[PDB]
Amino acid sequence: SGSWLRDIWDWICEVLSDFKTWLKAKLMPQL
Repeated sequence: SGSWLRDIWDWICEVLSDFKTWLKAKLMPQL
């Protein structure tokens, strides 16, 4: 047994910050 639920929680924290940068990177046109 272990803390699999918590393991995904921390992983989502990185994806949450990444999603914010991913949206800005995709919205940024060729410059």
